[PDB]
Amino acid sequence: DARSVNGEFPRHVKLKNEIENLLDQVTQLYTKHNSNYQQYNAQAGRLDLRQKAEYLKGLNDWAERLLQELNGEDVKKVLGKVAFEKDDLEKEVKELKEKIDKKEKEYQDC
Amino acid sequence: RSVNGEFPRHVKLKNEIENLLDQVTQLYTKHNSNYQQYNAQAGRLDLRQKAEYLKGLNDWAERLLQELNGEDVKKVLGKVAFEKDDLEKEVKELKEKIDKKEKEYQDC
Repeated sequence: DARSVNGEFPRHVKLKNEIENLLDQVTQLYTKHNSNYQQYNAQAGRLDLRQKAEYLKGLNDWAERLLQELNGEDVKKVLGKVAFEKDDLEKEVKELKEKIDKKEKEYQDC
Repeated sequence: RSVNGEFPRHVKLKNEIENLLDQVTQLYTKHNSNYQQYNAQAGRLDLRQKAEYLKGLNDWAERLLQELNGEDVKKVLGKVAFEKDDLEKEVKELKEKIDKKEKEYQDC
C-alpha cells in the first residue's frame, strides 16, 4: 500500500485530511450555533427585552463572523477594494505614459 | 419585531451554516468514492494513465475545496495586492520621469 502515483496518492490523502478538517470546523459551528440558542432560551426568562436582543445578537454575531472566516466571505470584500484601486492605478499608468509621449513631442525640437 | 429581528437572523444563519455543511459533506463523500472508483480501474492502467486519472480526481476535489473555504479568493488577493503595489511604484517612476523632462527643458 502507500504508493506515489507521481505524488497523486499522497495528494489524495492530503486533500482528504483538508476536507475532513473543514467538515469538522463547519460541524462544530453548526452544533454550537444550535446549542447557543438552547442556552439563550434557558437564560432568557429573567432578562428584559433589550438584554434579550443584545444577548441573541452577540450569539448571532459570533456565528456569522466564524462562518465568514471559514467560507472566505471576509477575504472577498477585501479583494473588492484592492481590485478597484488596482483598476484606477492601471488607468493612471496609461494616462501618465500618454503624457510622457506628448512631452517628447512638446520638446522634440530643442 | 422578533427579539429585535435576532430570532429570524438565528434561523437565517442556521440555514447558511447547514448549506455549507451539506456542500462540504458531499465534497467529502465524492472525494472518497472517487478513490474507490480509481482503485477499481487502477489494475488495467499504466503508470502514466494512473497518475493522469488520480490527478483529474484530485484536481476536481481541490478546486471545489478552495471554492468552499475561500482559498481561491485568498490566492487571487495575493496576486492583485502585488499588481497594485507594482502599479503604485510605476506611477511614482512615471511622475519622476515627467518632472525630470520638464526640468531638463525649462529653458526651451
